[PDB]
Amino acid sequence: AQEFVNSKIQPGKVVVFIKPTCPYSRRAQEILSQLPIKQGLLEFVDITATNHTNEIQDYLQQLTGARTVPRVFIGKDSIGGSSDLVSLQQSGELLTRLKQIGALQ
Ligand SMILES: N[C@@H](CCC(=O)N[C@@H](CS)C(=O)NCC(=O)O)C(=O)O
Repeated sequence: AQEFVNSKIQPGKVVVFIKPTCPYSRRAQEILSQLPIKQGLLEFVDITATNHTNEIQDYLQQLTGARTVPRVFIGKDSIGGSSDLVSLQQSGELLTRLKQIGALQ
């Protein structure tokens, strides 16, 4: 799983890796769902509807370090899992990461 995630994560683009089954990944879908992100800039990547599930997480691991669900990526910069994203949203550092790249409206 190399060109898989690398082809989706790009500067000024938000992408979330989830597993439709664990409520934590859903939390990431629930929050960023309320974020005024540009057009098709925000997405939700179900590493299950593509097979090689372990290959992507195995890649998320080497790409970032943790293989937990979810796995968000503001631009090519990873922010962490779900508990990581929220910590940033309430802190406001999140929208900032979106601002420096212009991922928001
Ligand atoms: N709370 C974690 C995410 C929670 C999570 O994803 N836990 C389980 C699924 S809910 C996990 O990732 N398991 C990885 C596996 O099953 O291999 C974080 O924010 O990093």
